[PDB]
Amino acid sequence: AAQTNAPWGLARISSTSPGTSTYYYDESAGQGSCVYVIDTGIEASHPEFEGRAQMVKTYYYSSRDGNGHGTHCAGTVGSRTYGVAKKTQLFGVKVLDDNGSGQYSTIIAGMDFVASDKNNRNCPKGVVASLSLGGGYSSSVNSAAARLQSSGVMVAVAAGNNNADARNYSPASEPSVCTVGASDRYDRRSSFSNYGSVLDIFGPGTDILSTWIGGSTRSISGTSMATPHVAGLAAYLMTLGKTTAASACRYIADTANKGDLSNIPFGTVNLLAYNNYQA
Ligand SMILES: [Ca+2]
Repeated sequence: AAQTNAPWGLARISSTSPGTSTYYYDESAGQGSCVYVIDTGIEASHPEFEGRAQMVKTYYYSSRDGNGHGTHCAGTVGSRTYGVAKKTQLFGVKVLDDNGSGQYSTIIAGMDFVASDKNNRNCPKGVVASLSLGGGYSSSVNSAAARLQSSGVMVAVAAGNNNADARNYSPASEPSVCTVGASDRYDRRSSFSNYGSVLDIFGPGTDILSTWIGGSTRSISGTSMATPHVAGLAAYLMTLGKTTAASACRYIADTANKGDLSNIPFGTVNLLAYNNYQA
């Protein structure tokens, strides 16, 4: 399949080179996989989701995304126009309030929720979780992300936006999950992206067009936007049978575009997520 005039980040994850605008992907498109978006919620009724999105848990008075961030992330995972895995099922877990913040105890509860709830969903090709959130180091938050990964979910987490070593942030610093940094359309590390030896991979994170609340769309930037590209890529690859939840981060790193990013500090991977699709 070929989607012309796609958002630059979609075009990038199916290209060996920057500067193209068509997204190429296998038509299976993540069908039979599931991605949990653990964030501010998802505006499920948005047509871009085509009935494939549903809120499954909230820790607040409503399950509505009153912020937009979670809807944007879900759109990069799996919206029809803006998504990597255009046929995946999307499950929203609202651990962040409408101001975009959440207590660590609530975030931990939401991770444990996903580890159990996947047994209530039909995801024959595999389960992914996209965590576009984080704060300072917490061994409890890292442990919860480790449990989620151990349960058989591919966990993708944002490196953080501090232009610093991700070792000091959670869940970014948990070794066993897939920690995602952000790049721009000219293959530079995004100025704000954290770095360090705990990073596994980079994805597109600067000026990312996706869905927003009120049935709308907008471009925004962050490692929060890079993470859902990797989560959607994992879902896509698991539907194709190329990898499993336990192996997907390593598979993505093995098949990544290698050595092509600029402003990568010494000791940080120079790997950019790539779907290796050959039509
Ligand atoms: Ca890792």
